[PDB]
Amino acid sequence: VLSEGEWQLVLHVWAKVEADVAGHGQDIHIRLFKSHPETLEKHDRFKHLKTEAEMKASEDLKKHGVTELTALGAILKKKGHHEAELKPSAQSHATKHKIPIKYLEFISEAIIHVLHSRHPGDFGADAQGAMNKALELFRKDIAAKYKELGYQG
Ligand code: HEM
Repeated sequence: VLSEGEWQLVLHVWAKVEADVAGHGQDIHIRLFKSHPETLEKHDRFKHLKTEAEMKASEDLKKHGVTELTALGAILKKKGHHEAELKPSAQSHATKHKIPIKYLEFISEAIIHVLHSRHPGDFGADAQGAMNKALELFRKDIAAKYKELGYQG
């Protein structure tokens, strides 16, 4: 469980993300695919994008990042009371996309990296620790749902 002050730090920097969801999402994916190229293989269409400029030019990939970050933002804003918001993504990622927990760690690391690169003044040690706690909680609850649905990845 996060403190009220930790949630405020999470939501303060998430308001900064919302000034450019699309660009944050692009940077997160580029970082994710570069640091962990195996994650690109889960995207049938995007895995054929060969350079960083091709990635930024893909409207499909840009729209996908907004879709992902909008769902994450809606989970974060429930400050842990997020079962109704989290369950549908747990379902699709367990039964259709098959995204292992390790890959959710990889993208959490990319989120942390991008937030620090774009928002250092709003992402000091305390802020980073709170965002890390919130993404850990997301992954913990995603993992429990994965199991309930029979997905051990
Ligand atoms: C913060 C973590 C993530 C969130 C919040 C998130 C959320 C979403 C949402 C809302 C969708 C669209 C609806 C759905 O199909 O469920 C989606 C689709 C998808 N996600 Fe995720 N996702 C995350 C991480 C990942 C990761 C790490 C991968 C792969 C490495 C991945 C692969 C996909 C794929 C393949 C789709 C289907 C896209 C399509 O065919 O258009 N997701 N995700």
